[PDB]
Amino acid sequence: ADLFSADSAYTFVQRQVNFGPRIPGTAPHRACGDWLVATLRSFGAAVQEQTAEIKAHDGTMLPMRNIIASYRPEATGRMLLMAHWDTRPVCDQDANPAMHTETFDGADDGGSGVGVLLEIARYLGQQKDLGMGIDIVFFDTEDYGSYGDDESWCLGSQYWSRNPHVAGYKAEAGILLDMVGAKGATFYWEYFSKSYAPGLISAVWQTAAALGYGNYFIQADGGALTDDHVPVIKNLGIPCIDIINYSSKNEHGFGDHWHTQRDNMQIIDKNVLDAVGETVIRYLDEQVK
Ligand SMILES: [Zn+2]
Repeated sequence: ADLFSADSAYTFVQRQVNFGPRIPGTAPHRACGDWLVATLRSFGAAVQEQTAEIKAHDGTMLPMRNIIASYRPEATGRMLLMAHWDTRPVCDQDANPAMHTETFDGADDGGSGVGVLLEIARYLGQQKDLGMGIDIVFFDTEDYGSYGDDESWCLGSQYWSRNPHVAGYKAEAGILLDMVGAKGATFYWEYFSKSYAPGLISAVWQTAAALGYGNYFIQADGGALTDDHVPVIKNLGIPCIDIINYSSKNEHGFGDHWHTQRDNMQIIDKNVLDAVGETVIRYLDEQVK
């Protein structure tokens, strides 16, 4: 475990939570994005913002704000990293049905992904020369949908996959982190990831294995999850995988903190942040020399 600092990654999750819920349209969301952008620029990334007015399933007009951060943007060969940074406006799945109208921190559901990819970004800023381009993409408005309407989620990755920030954008492989910080998390093979990126899924999970993270990266089928990686595979043709906390043996599949007031800084395990983080950076190290 040489290249990735989980303490830094953990602090990055605390800092996002500090603004308050990153609910599209609200002030914290505005502030967090500025700080996201500033922070990425401070790590040497060329940071581009893609904003659009998008209407949600229930007619709310959201100020979508996708954040694209680039290293070596001239390079034709590119590695893609993804995470959603918005917070769902409600803990719809709280054990107490009175909480269903109220907000939660989303430290894992949103925070964790940005936090790891923030700490990767910093590591990138200290690389004298790089052989591939790297795009880190923070999608917005992934968690605003409703449950009976599967294409009301991932609106940010929808918009971006149909209208990338570069004409003919392409990347060799995509990695999406979603809820990678909860204590005791289980990362199984997401079906679409396994289907469209078999070499990618194996290469990552074998890296984890070699690094001794097989208590976290389980080499076995998980779920068929609609996530930000799916639109990217359909519309951009990029083979993507989703490192996401899901188990077929959970009450909700996701961990019990999901869309729950318990999704907060108290649920985050630095060791789980380290496993995902140190795996992805290591896989990224050999793939860009
Ligand atoms: Zn969510």
